[PDB]
Amino acid sequence: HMNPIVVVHGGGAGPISKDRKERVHQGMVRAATVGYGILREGGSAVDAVEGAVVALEDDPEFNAGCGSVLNTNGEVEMDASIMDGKDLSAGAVSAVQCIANPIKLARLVMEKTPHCFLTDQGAAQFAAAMGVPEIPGEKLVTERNKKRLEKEKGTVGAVALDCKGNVAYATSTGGIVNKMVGRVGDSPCLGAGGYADNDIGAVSTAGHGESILKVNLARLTLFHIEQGKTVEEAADLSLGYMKSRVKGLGGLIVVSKTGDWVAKWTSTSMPWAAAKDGKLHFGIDPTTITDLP
Amino acid sequence: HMNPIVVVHGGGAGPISKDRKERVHQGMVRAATVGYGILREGGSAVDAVEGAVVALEDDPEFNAGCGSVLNTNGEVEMDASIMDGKDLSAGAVSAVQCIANPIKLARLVMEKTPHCFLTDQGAAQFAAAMGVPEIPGEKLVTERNKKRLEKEKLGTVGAVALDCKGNVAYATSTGGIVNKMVGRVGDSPCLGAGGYADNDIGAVSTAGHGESILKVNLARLTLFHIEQGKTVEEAADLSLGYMKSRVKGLGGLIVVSKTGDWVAKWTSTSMPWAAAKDGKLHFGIDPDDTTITDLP
Ligand code: NA
Ligand code: NA
Ligand code: NA
Ligand code: NA
Repeated sequence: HMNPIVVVHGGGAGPISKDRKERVHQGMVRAATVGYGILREGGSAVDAVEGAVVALEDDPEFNAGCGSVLNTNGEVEMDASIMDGKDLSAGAVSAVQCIANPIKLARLVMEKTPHCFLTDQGAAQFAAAMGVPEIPGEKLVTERNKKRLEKEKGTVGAVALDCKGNVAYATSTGGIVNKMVGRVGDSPCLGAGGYADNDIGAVSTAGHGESILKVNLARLTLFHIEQGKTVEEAADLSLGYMKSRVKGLGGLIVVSKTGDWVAKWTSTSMPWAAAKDGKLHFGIDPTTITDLP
Repeated sequence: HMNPIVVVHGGGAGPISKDRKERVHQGMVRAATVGYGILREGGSAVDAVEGAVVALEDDPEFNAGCGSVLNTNGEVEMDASIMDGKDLSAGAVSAVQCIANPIKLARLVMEKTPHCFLTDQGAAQFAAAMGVPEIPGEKLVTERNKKRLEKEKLGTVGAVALDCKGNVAYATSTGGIVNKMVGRVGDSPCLGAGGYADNDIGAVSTAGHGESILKVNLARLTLFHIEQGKTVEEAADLSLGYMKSRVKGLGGLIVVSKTGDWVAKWTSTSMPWAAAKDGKLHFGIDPDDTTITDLP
């Protein structure tokens, strides 16, 4: 049976402060530890990517759940998706509010409806049927995010391969700062924000949402592998095309069916981390290979 | 410069009794002929697919705009998207209510905003801001679909086009499926799934079970194949082939390559479709019941 792997990513975004890397690092390391621990007891791929995306949602440092950017009204609106590479089962929520873990809600859509995607008010309806807690907007808005906005006036993801050779992906975000109300970016859109398939691999993406959607980056990446490119070569084709075709920047993380993995990005910085073989590989900048504490 | 062409379709579901067949064939002819009228008259492939689908939305016999299927909670929530192959420029909307024409809001999303996709409350407010009229919910509603939602206690409309300047586009629009959960979103607004447009390959607009079409990203898979060497019909067959086996989904698509070539195919029992090219109307519902007239 396969040796399991988890890869995580924060945003494929701008350059970070020298002091705050410390802080961002430990965010990647932590969510990846939650993912690799899960695989380390025969959790499934969906378990790992969800608990890993769960970690970063909870973390007010990352642009997802608590920590989400604000829309044009000072308000957090959230998208996410999760996908099962064996049978292509999937779940996604878009433009949801007053909840803590949009990724946990995306799994609930997937596991307990015959639908794959719920939006806005029907998505709240679904959450409360599932007895998901309402929290105050305040509890998701950093003092920080209000400043990022008023000047103008991040994504998190995970891929894993488990003990049985299943792949999966999770991606969650608060979107782009100042976005129109009800703007949906790539995150809850299969093939854009992520894709996962046992006959190929899994991908979660980050960066400019409209650009990712337009070139179908996640599924695109995996086409290149399907043609026998390396996971390195594949991700260099998709992001390079995204740049030359739509002037969009981003980054991505991928695991192929046989367990090869990479983080590549064309933006300034894509914070990432990976666990495989009791060893952890951490970076923010264009990499520590280190024991699993 | 190329010979312009539009292809239009309706839902990809089951058997259709002869009495409904006629108005459906009727409406598909208005759609093909409206879109073509724009292409003949110098217009863009984006303009032209916007054309074919507004006719399909305003026409009651098709699950998009007027005559959209009802969600579990007796309301209309509509999905639409539109793409320009020129630059891959796109606009989209999900869970829109109480407007006549979702595809127009979608194009307004491609042109008037920095985004490609708005939904529900957000999409309603942009529609206020662009001067989209706020039309009472019940006029979208129809007895056929009232009967149907009652009995439950499915349709999509689309077009692709090639223009006389070489450019390609698709538009897709839907009400979803019968007794869907509130705020359910299917394939029809998701680029790569409910449709894909790329001047360097061609354009495709899908029909059928939204959830499957999303799982396999049906429209972009037909294109990958057309890139690889496959003819439009082989690519149709194979992508359509894979949704059936891998995820046990049925549906359809229309496609039109950057070379002039077009096809319409389905794995559902039926799919109302018409193409217009070189001064003729093509149409059909069930496999090779092909009839061609001359289009004035
Ligand atoms: Na967070
Ligand atoms: Na990002
Ligand atoms: Na209609
Ligand atoms: Na349909």
